[PDB]
Amino acid sequence: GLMQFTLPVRLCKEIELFHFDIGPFENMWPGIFVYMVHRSCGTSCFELEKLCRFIMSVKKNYRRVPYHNWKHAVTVAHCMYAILQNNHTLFTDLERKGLLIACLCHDLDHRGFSNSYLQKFDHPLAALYSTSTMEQHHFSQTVSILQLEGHNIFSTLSSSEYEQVLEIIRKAIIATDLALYFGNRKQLEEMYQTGSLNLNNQSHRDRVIGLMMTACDLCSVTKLWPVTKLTANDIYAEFWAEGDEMKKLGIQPIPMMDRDKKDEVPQGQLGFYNAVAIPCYTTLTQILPPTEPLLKACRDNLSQWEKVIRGEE
Ligand SMILES: CN(C)C(=O)c1ccncc1NC(=O)c1nc(C2CC2)ccc1Nc1cncnc1
Ligand SMILES: [Cl-]
Ligand SMILES: [Mg+2]
Ligand SMILES: [Zn+2]
Repeated sequence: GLMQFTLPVRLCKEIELFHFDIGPFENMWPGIFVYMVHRSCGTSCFELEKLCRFIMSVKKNYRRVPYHNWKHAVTVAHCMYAILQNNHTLFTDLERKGLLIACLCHDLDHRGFSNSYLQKFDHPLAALYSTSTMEQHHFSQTVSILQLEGHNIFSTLSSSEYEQVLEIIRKAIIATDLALYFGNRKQLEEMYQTGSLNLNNQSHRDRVIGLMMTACDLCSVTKLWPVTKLTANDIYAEFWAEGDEMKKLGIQPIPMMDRDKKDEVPQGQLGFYNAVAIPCYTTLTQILPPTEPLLKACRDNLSQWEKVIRGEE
């Protein structure tokens, strides 16, 4: 009950910032996440004995892949924690509890392959779920872990607060299907420029929470350049692996994934930053002004990639 988590000074300070890196020590990530829940939500809203057991069962079910791993989960959780603590009044007791859990579980059991590769390989999960394949798998794995004995961190919610919270987590996890992000932002832009955006419209929150999730999931691009550049390797190791696996099915992969077309990365980083990231954080700032630091940092990194092209690094 009275068992606060504290962090080393530098961590206690830097964690509150959007561009925080959770560091190379696996064994502190669970404390960091508990710390975030206790500050973001209250010291009460999860039984520690149950949270810690959930966290470790969650960690246990992330695989040792270069990018879509346990560190990515906690990175994305952290970025969501930065948004919640800078938009304190806007979000319900439950929205805070479910979103942080949503972020931690958003990529459960990821194998390091796109929805595309599941379809062209004809993986069972592509048969069981026609769209948002991995994302429906991830939400599925979340419910499995919640139904293990001694793992129901939501135990004390009512029947209806429970279905309210499992439904926040489900749409939140689905929204990390970047194929849905594009429509979701277009509609949110159209509703902010026309002035129809209304955070009391449930279907409107849904979309906003949807985009926060895109923003949190993409937040490796909102870090300091040395973090961003070193993450870019990890995401490209999965990309080139999947390219290798496309070639094995006798399909030439998009160039993003062809490890012969390594020369073309910086241009593809530009393309990504212009098509996805700058828009996401632009629209997210419009809707949630205090999240501007994410846009600012995103822009800085786009600039850093323009210098790579221009042979200045
Ligand atoms: C949709 N579209 C155009 C592209 O997907 C894209 C295209 C050309 N090149 C790269 C692309 N995507 C990425 O680079 C990227 N993608 C994801 C999510 C799986 C989609 C997350 C992060 C990314 N970058 C990054 C860099 N550094 C740190 N973290 C992440
Ligand atoms: Cl606070
Ligand atoms: Mg994912
Ligand atoms: Zn992710």
